[PDB]
Amino acid sequence: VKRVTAITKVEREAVLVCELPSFDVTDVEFDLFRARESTDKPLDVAAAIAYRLLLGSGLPQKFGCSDEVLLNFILQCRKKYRNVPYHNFYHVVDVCQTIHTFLYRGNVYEKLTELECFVLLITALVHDLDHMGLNNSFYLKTESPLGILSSASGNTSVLEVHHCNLAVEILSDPESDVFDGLEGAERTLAFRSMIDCVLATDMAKHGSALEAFLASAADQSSDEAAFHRMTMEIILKAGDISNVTKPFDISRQWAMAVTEEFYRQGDMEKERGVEVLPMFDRSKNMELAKGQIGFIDFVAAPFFQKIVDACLQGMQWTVDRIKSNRAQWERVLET
Ligand SMILES: COc1ccc(C2=NN(C(C)C)C(=O)[C@@H]3CC=CC[C@H]23)cc1-c1ccc(C(=O)N2CC[C@@H](O)C2)cc1
Ligand SMILES: [Mg+2]
Ligand SMILES: [Zn+2]
Repeated sequence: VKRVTAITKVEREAVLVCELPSFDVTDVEFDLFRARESTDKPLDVAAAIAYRLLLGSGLPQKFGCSDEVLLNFILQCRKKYRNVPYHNFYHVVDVCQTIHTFLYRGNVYEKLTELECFVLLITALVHDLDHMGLNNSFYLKTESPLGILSSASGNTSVLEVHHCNLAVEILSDPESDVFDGLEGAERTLAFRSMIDCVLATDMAKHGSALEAFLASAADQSSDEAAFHRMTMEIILKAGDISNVTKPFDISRQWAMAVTEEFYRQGDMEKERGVEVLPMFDRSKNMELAKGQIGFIDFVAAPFFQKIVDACLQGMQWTVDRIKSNRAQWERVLET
């Protein structure tokens, strides 16, 4: 909860010169991999996508966040992502872009206030800060120093509490405080809801978040504040597991990257003497198809179909695309 090094004029100018013609950052078919390949500075192009998405929405303007404070914030986030195969700055820009499509192509903006929409798009960019490509189980199973601190401290969401700490750190500088235009009660809601949503991305809480959302949607008018809170949690979670809702070739590129992080975690566990689950073990697997089908069947397809049928009807395309992708992997297996 303290200062960071100031963003410079030159760093800002390097983002502002990126052009992006022939991309539409609001479209469900937008391809971040093609955007990255189109230029020799893919980190500047990724920052420009986030900047143009947020400014194009009208939300920072509504809530007192200047163009310069928004760009500073995006660049402070970028500096705190690591060179890891999947949980990097590209993943969080992808989640931000995807949530924009759920809100404005899927019409989920009808269920939320404008302030809640602004907090969601901002939260997407902080939600994995300083991720080291290792999950909560790694830290606890191996007695790594952060696992010892979680054990002594109480909380088992090692990663997600860390991400929240760093978000608070970035927002402590007035030059990058995107919530500085909010007054009293609203500023408090913004921080509380950002923290709640990030803490809800721990997949150990996947089942309990889903059930609380479906219960709150069953009678919305009985408790409106609860329904709003849970809708924000469920949309960030949906963005976070959205790789299987994309055009097949895009979906496959994401799957390759996360698979490599799984294997590297297994390698590090084996080296520290722990007996690894076979999903994380290079020596126990071959092609991607069977694992993507398993992820779809046991996690993503029931999640998306349940939230769509419960009240998010405008997001039907996600279920259709998941089914299409699953059929493509199944054809790979059958041949
Ligand atoms: C698109 O693929 C994925 C997306 C998110 C995840 C995640 N799983 N999970 C749990 C469900 C295990 C997370 O906690 C991650 C962190 C936050 C949200 C979701 C993340 C896993 C896969 C996943 C990774 C690898 C395979 C796979 O095919 N493998 C992995 C190794 C071998 O079994 C082949 C399948 C699914
Ligand atoms: Mg995460
Ligand atoms: Zn994530």
